[PDB]
Amino acid sequence: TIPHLAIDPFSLDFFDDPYPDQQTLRDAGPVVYLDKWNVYGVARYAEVHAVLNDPTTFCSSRGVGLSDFKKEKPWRPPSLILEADPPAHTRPRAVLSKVLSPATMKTIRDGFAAAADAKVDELLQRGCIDAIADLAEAYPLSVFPDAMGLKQEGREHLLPYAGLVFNAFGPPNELRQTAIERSAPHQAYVNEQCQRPNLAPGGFGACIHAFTDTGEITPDEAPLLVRSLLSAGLDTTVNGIGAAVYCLARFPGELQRLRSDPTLARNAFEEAVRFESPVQTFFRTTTREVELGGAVIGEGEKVLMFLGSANRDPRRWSDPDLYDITRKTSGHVGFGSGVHMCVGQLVARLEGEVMLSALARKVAAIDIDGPVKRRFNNTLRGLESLPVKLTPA
Ligand code: HEM
Ligand SMILES: COc1ccc(C(N)=O)cc1
Ligand SMILES: COc1ccc(C(N)=O)cc1
Ligand SMILES: COc1ccc(C(N)=O)cc1
Ligand SMILES: [Cl-]
Repeated sequence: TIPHLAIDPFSLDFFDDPYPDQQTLRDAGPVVYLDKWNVYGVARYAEVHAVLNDPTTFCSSRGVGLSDFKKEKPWRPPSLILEADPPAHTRPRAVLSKVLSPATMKTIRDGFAAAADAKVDELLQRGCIDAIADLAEAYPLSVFPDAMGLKQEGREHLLPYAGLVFNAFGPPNELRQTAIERSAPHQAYVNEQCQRPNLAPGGFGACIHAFTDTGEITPDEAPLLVRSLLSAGLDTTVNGIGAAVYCLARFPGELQRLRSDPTLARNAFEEAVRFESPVQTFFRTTTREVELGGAVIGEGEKVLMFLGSANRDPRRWSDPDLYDITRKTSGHVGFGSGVHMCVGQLVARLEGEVMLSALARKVAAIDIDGPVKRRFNNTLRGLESLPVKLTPA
């Protein structure tokens, strides 16, 4: 039998303090039912991990938002990659995997690192900064659109476009309906930038389009794949980096360990992703009767996965509520898991690593001094403002 809960995981109150409610989602049972949205959810590591890794039973092509694409109209033309199942998922996934490969990362690494080092130097001259606007936002804006091959004009649409995209996975609450209603200028900007002539040579965009020349993808598929990176590639990392800086500020001891060993940079970042989980929730839809958490769920049912909760499940993590930069982070579901596991994870880890490496080397202390402000999103967790004083090494 399946416990009914009145928790609204897409409400402002939940966003503002999700942890007691997430403990309840986990502790009530391995499978729950949410009265407010009439859907099943699993919040424990074991179930979330199991669902991610059985795409046959828990498919994505019926949407990874609440909306069931088999019965409803998608808010936009579906992603070729995020919202598709094997075998169809395979080819577009292969393309983005090549474009965002370890080898590609070697070619851009030095530029990313110098940008990060320069960015921290610049902030140190001011002292009083906003770790969101001046760092978590500024840094990825300075490297990712260039690495994409994007024109300078119209970049201000990138953040709110991703905000839109992630709200749209949500239920039809105010956050979602207001996003979609204000969407047209963002979409129109994005659609211009997805076209072959507008993407600089040597960038992610052009590289994607090159796959049309070999017959690997069509001229129609090409722009939709660029759309994927512009949908998913920025706001996530912004929140990842913001999360890392927030953790180092709240856990001063962990910052000092990072200064003592800056090679901990990449793992400090991974641990921030586990701890805050910029992407909080995704859905799947059952393709058959299936037993999950000891309950039988019927075919065609949406299932809500609490990734951020799974990453804090005491059944899997010791002292889950502590930021520990030497934790074995392997296994966390912040980037998902299985066939859909984040295809841009190397890009994100590169941005986060080089940026925490710069902080590790150049900063002695990070102190919160001012009102902290949260940004609300149906899917993304992160801060709108984080005033900090940086003290130079
Ligand atoms: C901290 C940063 C990031 C986080 C937390 C994150 C999170 C995730 C998660 C949880 C998934 C799984 C989706 C699912 O299972 O349905 C995913 C997939 C994906 N991510 Fe990321 N991501 C990040 C950075 C990036 C970057 C930098 C890019 C592109 C440059 C990117 C592009 C994608 C794409 C295209 C997919 C779809 C993969 C597929 O369906 O095969 N993400 N991401
Ligand atoms: C699958 O193709 C489409 C195309 C457009 C839309 C839309 N604009 O909502 C939804 C689905
Ligand atoms: C246009 O296609 C896509 C693909 C992936 C994503 C994402 N992970 O948010 C968003 C949009
Ligand atoms: C997470 O979603 C968003 C939305 C808008 C902005 C912004 N306007 O800077 C930043 C992030
Ligand atoms: Cl769009």
